[PDB]
Amino acid sequence: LQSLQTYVTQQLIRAAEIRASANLAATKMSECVLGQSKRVDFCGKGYHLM
Amino acid sequence: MAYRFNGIGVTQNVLYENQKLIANQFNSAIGKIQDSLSSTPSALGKLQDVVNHNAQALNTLVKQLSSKFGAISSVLNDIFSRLDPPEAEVQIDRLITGRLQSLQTYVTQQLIRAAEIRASANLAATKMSECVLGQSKRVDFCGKGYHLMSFPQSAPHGVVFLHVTYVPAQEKNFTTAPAICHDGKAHFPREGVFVSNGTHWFVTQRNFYEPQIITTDNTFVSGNCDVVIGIVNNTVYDPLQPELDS
Amino acid sequence: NTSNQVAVLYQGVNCTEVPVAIHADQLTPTWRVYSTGSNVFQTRAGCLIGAEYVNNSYECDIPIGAGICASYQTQTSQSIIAYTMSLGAENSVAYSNNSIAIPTNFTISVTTEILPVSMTKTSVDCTMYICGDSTECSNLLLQYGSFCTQLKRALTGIAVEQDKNTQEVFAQVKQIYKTPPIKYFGGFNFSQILPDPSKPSKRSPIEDLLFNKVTLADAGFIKQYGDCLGDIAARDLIC
Amino acid sequence: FSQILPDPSKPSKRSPIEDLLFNKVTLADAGFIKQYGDCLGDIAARDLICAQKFKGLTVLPPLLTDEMIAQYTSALLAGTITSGWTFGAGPALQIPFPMQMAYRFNGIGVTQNVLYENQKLIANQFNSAIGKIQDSLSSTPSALGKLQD
Amino acid sequence: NTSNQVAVLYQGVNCTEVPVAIHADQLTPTWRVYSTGSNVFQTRAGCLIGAEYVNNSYECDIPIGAGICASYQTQTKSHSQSIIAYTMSLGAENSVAYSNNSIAIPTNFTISVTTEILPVSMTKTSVDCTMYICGDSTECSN
Amino acid sequence: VVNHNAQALNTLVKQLSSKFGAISSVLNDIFSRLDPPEAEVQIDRLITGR
Ligand SMILES: *[C@@H]1O[C@H](CO)[C@@H](O[C@@H]2O[C@H](CO)[C@@H](O)[C@H](O)[C@H]2NC(C)=O)[C@H](O)[C@H]1NC(C)=O
Ligand SMILES: *[C@@H]1O[C@H](CO)[C@@H](O[C@@H]2O[C@H](CO)[C@@H](O)[C@H](O)[C@H]2NC(C)=O)[C@H](O)[C@H]1NC(C)=O
Ligand SMILES: *[C@@H]1O[C@H](CO)[C@@H](O[C@@H]2O[C@H](CO)[C@@H](O)[C@H](O)[C@H]2NC(C)=O)[C@H](O)[C@H]1NC(C)=O
Ligand SMILES: *[C@@H]1O[C@H](CO)[C@@H](O[C@@H]2O[C@H](CO)[C@@H](O)[C@H](O)[C@H]2NC(C)=O)[C@H](O)[C@H]1NC(C)=O
Ligand SMILES: *[C@@H]1O[C@H](CO)[C@@H](O)[C@H](O)[C@H]1NC(C)=O
Ligand SMILES: *[C@@H]1O[C@H](CO)[C@@H](O)[C@H](O)[C@H]1NC(C)=O
Ligand SMILES: *[C@@H]1O[C@H](CO)[C@@H](O)[C@H](O)[C@H]1NC(C)=O
Ligand SMILES: *[C@@H]1O[C@H](CO)[C@@H](O)[C@H](O)[C@H]1NC(C)=O
Ligand SMILES: *[C@@H]1O[C@H](CO)[C@@H](O)[C@H](O)[C@H]1NC(C)=O
Ligand SMILES: *[C@@H]1O[C@H](CO)[C@@H](O)[C@H](O)[C@H]1NC(C)=O
Ligand SMILES: *[C@@H]1O[C@H](CO)[C@@H](O)[C@H](O)[C@H]1NC(C)=O
Ligand SMILES: *[C@@H]1O[C@H](CO)[C@@H](O)[C@H](O)[C@H]1NC(C)=O
Ligand SMILES: *[C@@H]1O[C@H](CO)[C@@H](O)[C@H](O)[C@H]1NC(C)=O
Ligand SMILES: *[C@@H]1O[C@H](CO)[C@@H](O)[C@H](O)[C@H]1NC(C)=O
Repeated sequence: LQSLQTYVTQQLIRAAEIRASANLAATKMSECVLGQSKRVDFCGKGYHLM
Repeated sequence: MAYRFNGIGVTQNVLYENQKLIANQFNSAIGKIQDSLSSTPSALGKLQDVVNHNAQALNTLVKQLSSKFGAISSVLNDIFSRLDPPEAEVQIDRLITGRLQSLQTYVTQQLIRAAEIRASANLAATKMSECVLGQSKRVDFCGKGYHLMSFPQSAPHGVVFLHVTYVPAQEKNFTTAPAICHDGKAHFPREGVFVSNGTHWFVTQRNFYEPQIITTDNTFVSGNCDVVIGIVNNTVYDPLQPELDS
Repeated sequence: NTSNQVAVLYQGVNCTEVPVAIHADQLTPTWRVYSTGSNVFQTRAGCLIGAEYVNNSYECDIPIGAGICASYQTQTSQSIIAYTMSLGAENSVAYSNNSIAIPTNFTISVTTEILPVSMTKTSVDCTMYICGDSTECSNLLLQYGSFCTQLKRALTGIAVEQDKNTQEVFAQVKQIYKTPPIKYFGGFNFSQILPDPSKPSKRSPIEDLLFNKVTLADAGFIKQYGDCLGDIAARDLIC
Repeated sequence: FSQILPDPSKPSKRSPIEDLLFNKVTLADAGFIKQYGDCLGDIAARDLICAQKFKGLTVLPPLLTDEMIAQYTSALLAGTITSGWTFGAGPALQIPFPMQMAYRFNGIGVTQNVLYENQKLIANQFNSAIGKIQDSLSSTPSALGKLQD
Repeated sequence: NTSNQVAVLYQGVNCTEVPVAIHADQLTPTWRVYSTGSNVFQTRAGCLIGAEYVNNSYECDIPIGAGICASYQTQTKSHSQSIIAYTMSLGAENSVAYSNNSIAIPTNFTISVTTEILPVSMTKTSVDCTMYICGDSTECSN
Repeated sequence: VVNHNAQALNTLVKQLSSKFGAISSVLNDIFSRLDPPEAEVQIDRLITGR
């Protein structure tokens, strides 16, 4: 029983991190595509075109 | 309202000529929110679950109390009254270890859930600070389409935002050219693009049809009529000519 | 609450093997009709029994796997249906060398978004939950160390952060303003969001409609001792 | 733009760069699932993918298959190349490419008269960059470390 | 570092049974006389003993629940500094006279500087299992 | 950040003093007093507790 529970706990933590990345990617889909962005070096290096 | 429009490309003169047709549309749009909220039973689901979890796990913990954990009985008084010390400690240790281990699971799950809610609240704080106390050009960050204004409202353990947005509706075809040619020189438009209905040529804004007559007061000069591709010859008007003929 | 039909999915098995299960055979699940097949389907996730396949595509409601969804609609007087997902409506764009398109008239819309901001606070008592007013249980418990010393801190962390969240979200302005006594604004109409003086409480119609659409848990704590002794002898979960 | 648009000749409508991206990354096994009758015979290629299925640990296929992912992601490239950014708000509006690029330069404080004066110079540069990127994804496999972990 | 007086809070009680809320009639006389309720106050979160209720308003220091707070003051009496509890106040009440044909414009400006602080990393640590679990006993090693 | 962790490192030392219901906290006394056949009934509690 113990050797099961520990495993589950680890999974939960990892889940959070992955979401913390995916929720970032969505924003980069809707601010550096579908439009131009003036935030400095948010996408690429130097000024941004496409 | 005019200054709000000015930030997304629409010229200041549009609003002052269409005031009533905007006021009525805004009132009609506000009038639908009650029905929109009342239509779907899952309008507030994102809040409801937040309660249910914390109103459920606790219950399970109480139901946890019935396990005997490999002892001979569940209630604690029976072990004390029915048996003798030299092994009663051996009997008790199982129950104490089981319950002390059970409580930690609840503690850890509460930590993780609070850790998630902290991030959600931080995102809500950014939305409140950026999209009701100014204006944002980040596309799709606040609402769908372009952004004008927002209004907040409170609710049990949460907030609801109302966003106001501006959307073009009806569109028309046109034939265009990149630059214009005259007397060996080439003219470019300061803002907007050249639009021709098949008979003449005009300039216009990028988001609302409003023709004007081409002059030297809204274009400028660069290069020469040789390099650009697709250029078309035409005429150019000068405002000082009909005034200097006197 | 609506119907009584069911469908079964066997996970990741070639359901030619499924007929092995037999009602009279030594086995706990021994259902008859779903073991055999009158209309069966095969998916990369397993085998589906009880469903009827249809080629017409709809925006699907409940998921199964491998891009297959099930739904309940009046086909022919009605039975459950499974189908492949529909990506969405399609269009086309008339690209050209020297053609443009521009708008001529505008419309205004309003949209709604919802966000949670905090969670309910809680507290536990270490000794009562583990001994239940036993006498020497406390003596036997005092030896094991300091779990009861640190659980309280672990919970107090959340109990103190849950108020910092709300204090930070709603306090971006210091002063307190108020609307002018006259509600004229050149044509618009804000009577649905401003607070209503006639209500005995300082609230607004949208907030009032919101408050009654969520079932908050029991609370009030005005008086608690001896409540479940009298007319609440039918014990409620809270006490 | 022939190096990032789908090729109808390919069996499953995958862009050439996507083939290199899939083949560089290695999965746990050639197939996502090992069905009940697949592992009856102890072929040497049978790894831990199905040996642990006897202990109640299972994996499940995801909801959206890769083909639907490709169909979604081709739509964005189709939209951006032919309509600019305006299709992220309402009805789509067509507009020729060069004026879109002119708008892009005007966005960052360079008067558009530059673009129309050097158009043929820009293309010969741009096409050189894309053709390089493939080599940059074949020199070393250290670029895609994260997707392995 | 300042004084010695304290205040006691009982949670979720009609403390009209304060001798019964805690069976102090079997405890020390000091808690017995602190249970007499010299001057009690009632809040939605319970009741408070050892402080006086005031009709003023201030921003508060020590949170207590249900929008009440408590602090330590000296100006209430002639000198005899004591603990008080009061309802928290949000801030100054101000209004702007709206009018449909008049605006305001600034004439003079100023420059300010402000500070922000952020943690970037925590310290690094490591633990050994075998040495800590028993500490040099071969029987544990087995 | 400097404070909390330090405290979280001190308490782990103090838990080394609790007896966990065994005969004695010191690990050498059990092997210097009891016999090999029966010390295993006691060592298990300490091992699990730590
Ligand atoms: C844009 O189109 C709208 C239609 O959405 C038109 O609004 C008309 O407004 C008048 C006065 O309120 C109504 O009597 C008409 O019935 C509306 N038209 C329709 C089709 O219902 C109008 O052509 C344009 N309005 C603006 C503000 O640009
Ligand atoms: C104006 O342009 C639009 C968009 O380019 C045209 O809309 C479609 O154009 C395609 C061209 O292949 C036709 O097949 C469709 O029938 C058109 N309509 C729709 C609803 O898709 C439009 O035809 C052009 N002209 C007008 C008067 O709108
Ligand atoms: C502002 O709008 C609200 C709602 O659209 C108006 O209030 C409604 O007025 C109608 C009369 O036409 C009544 O039948 C409803 O019962 C009212 N509802 C509510 C919630 O008040 C209000 O009259 C409008 N204000 C102005 C100045 O026109
Ligand atoms: C704007 O306000 C500043 C205050 O910081 C004024 O600056 C002071 O002006 C007085 C009046 O001559 C001087 O004696 C001070 O030395 C100035 N500096 C400071 C730091 O006080 C400034 O004059 C104001 N603007 C105008 C146009 O008068
Ligand atoms: C183009 O607009 C001019 C404006 O005066 C008008 O005279 C002409 O008839 C229009 N031609 C077409 C084809 O719309
Ligand atoms: C446009 O007019 C100019 C006269 O300045 C002429 O040189 C040029 O060839 C003309 N172009 C076309 C396409 O007729
Ligand atoms: C259950 O179904 C009946 C009729 O089909 C309906 O009136 C009722 O509202 C349904 N239950 C709920 C909770 O909606
Ligand atoms: C499943 O069984 C059918 C026969 O019923 C057979 O034709 C097919 O190849 C089998 N597939 C797998 C993956 O076992
Ligand atoms: C659905 O399409 C398949 C493939 O064309 C066909 O065999 C089947 O008969 C269709 N379903 C119906 C109900 O016609
Ligand atoms: C667009 O112009 C190019 C050359 O500039 C030509 O090859 C192509 O056929 C033209 N297409 C249309 C639709 O005019
Ligand atoms: C307990 O306090 C509440 C506070 O409002 C009061 O209404 C109630 O009457 C009190 N109970 C008793 C038994 O006095
Ligand atoms: C304090 O306020 C309460 C509530 O209005 C009032 O009953 C009481 O008389 C006030 N005390 C003084 C000294 O004014
Ligand atoms: C300017 O007008 C506001 C009302 O709009 C008023 O409160 C203020 O006192 C006026 N300024 C001065 C210097 O009186
Ligand atoms: C400004 O408000 C006054 C007060 O109601 C009103 O009489 C006047 O008509 C308003 N101005 C305009 C332009 O409507």
